Amino acid sequence: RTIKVFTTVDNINLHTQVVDMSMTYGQQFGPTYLDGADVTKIKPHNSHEGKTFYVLPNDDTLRVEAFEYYHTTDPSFLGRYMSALNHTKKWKYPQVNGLTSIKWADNNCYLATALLTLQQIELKFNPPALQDAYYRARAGEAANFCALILAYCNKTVGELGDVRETMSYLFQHANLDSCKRVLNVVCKTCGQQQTTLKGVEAVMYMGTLSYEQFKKGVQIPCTCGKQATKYLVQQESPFVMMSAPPAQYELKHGTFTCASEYTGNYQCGHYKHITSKETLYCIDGALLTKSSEYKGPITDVFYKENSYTTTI
Amino acid sequence: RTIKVFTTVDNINLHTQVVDMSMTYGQQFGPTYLDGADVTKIKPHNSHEGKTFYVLPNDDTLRVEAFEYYHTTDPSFLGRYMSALNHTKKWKYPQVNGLTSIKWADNNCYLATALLTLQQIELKFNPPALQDAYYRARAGEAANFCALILAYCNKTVGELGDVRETMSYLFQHANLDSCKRVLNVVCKTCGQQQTTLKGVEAVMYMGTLSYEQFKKGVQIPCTCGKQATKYLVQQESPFVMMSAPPAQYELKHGTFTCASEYTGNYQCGHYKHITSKETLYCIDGALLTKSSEYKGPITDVFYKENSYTTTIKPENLYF
Ligand SMILES: [Cl-]
Ligand SMILES: [Zn+2]
Repeated sequence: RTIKVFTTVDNINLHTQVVDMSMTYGQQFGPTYLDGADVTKIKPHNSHEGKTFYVLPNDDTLRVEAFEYYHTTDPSFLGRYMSALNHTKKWKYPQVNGLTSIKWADNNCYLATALLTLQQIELKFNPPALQDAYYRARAGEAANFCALILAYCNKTVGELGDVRETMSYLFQHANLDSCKRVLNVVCKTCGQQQTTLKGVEAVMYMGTLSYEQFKKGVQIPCTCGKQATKYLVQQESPFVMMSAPPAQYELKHGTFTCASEYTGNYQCGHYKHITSKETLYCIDGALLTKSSEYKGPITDVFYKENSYTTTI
Repeated sequence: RTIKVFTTVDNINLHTQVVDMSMTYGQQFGPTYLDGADVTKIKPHNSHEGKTFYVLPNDDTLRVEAFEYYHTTDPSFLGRYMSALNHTKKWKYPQVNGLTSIKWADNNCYLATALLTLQQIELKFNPPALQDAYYRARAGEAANFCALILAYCNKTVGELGDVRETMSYLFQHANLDSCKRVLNVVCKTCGQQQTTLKGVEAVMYMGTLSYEQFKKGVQIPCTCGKQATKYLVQQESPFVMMSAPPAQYELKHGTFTCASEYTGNYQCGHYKHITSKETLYCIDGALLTKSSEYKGPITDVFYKENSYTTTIKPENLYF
């Protein structure tokens, strides 16, 4: 009438639990999962002896273990993660030019170019759940990592994601504390004004795709009301993310790390990934295409960096 | 000869230009608009001097200004926004019971009840374009606000629209991040199954018009012969939107804030706005009608809210 099972929220700290065989797992634990499979509606079987089941945090011990692994206090995070994992566990994660991509399914193209981008930039995540899942994503088992991204971004499978918003969500769970960016906006109604940015804001800019033009100076509307020019004074980061509203942009080999292109119907479009190696490669899910240059509606371009100091 | 004019993409940053009267505006600016009207193939007049013209974001600086004002990156937005403005500026926006409505034109009835609804629920738009246009609409100048709605929804003037679909796009451009909804699904085999929604999904529901029935519990499908009950556990929002397919529904004074009624089918129909004050007012364009109760094919009901926590104990759910 009883079996011994183990319940967990992080698959690290296991918890011995006795369950009645006449009552389902849902009546005893609430929502319960056995390796991504929903077993809430199922009564415990003989073959479930000693197996490990995923459950939701419903006491002090499970909530603190879920907080130390996922770095979140959201009580619904694990459920939204299990809901996405039920789909991401079915996706194909082929190795494309040494990078782990995703075959297209349920508008996951923004997740693919984000996953392909993360494998080319230096970035260390703070939540242990994100670190462990990314390491496995490198090996072609990205089901846990994609379900975590969807949970952290609070997006469901099938929704159109934004690469810039997605990376921004991931950067806020990454160790970018030591990153620093120094900017200076020149004009005439103000003259000069220098600001310093730290963390996530130091590695992202919206308005220009060219990292070189960001150093030469871009024109922005300043509240002063003049022909204001913003230029990069100092950059201390392992990478930079340049983003802009989509227009026709020319990518050349060796001048960047990787980029993202957005095409199709704008409300519900499609993302592609362009990476720079010995030449330019376009990764569209599992499809690989190589060319010397690339012309298209680019939205995000990533560049490598260590320490920049302007000479102007 | 030459005249001086201003170009812009947001009507905030005005870029001075000198145009020759021998060539069209298109040859000098690209696609150009004057208060919504396409003047691309029109040559400048002497009376055009000093006027402000809309152009398409054809450089990086213009695309930055459009994104900071409209909060969109769709390159087709400004053109579609101007195409609608050339129609919405000719609409009449009457004031009905202290609320700005719209006179019937181009099937704008769905825009009218949405506009009247936005004047009664606590909502804060993120794009500065929507904030500015809303405040002008509250006064009586809703041409820009209506044109922005059509552009943000990818609907053209004349097309019959959906209020529930329209509010979704507008809520998507509003700060609903501190809005939370906790639900509970109770199946005899599944036990309890709680879920938490945030943002737009925390203030919209499709299945029932009654906020009380949502709290009492509604029947949702589990299998072809087995159903389960879903009820609201926790709601943190200034309002909620209860939507359901059109059905005869008794609206009573004091139980709701405002509601939308729809007569017709998928292909063609008409919207009316019901609002609760000291009594029920049916606003149909410029028409005003007063009645104690109201029965009709209601499709959307809006309720005020601040913080709600259920008093249901799940073991007693079916009592
Ligand atoms: Cl109408
Ligand atoms: Zn109508």
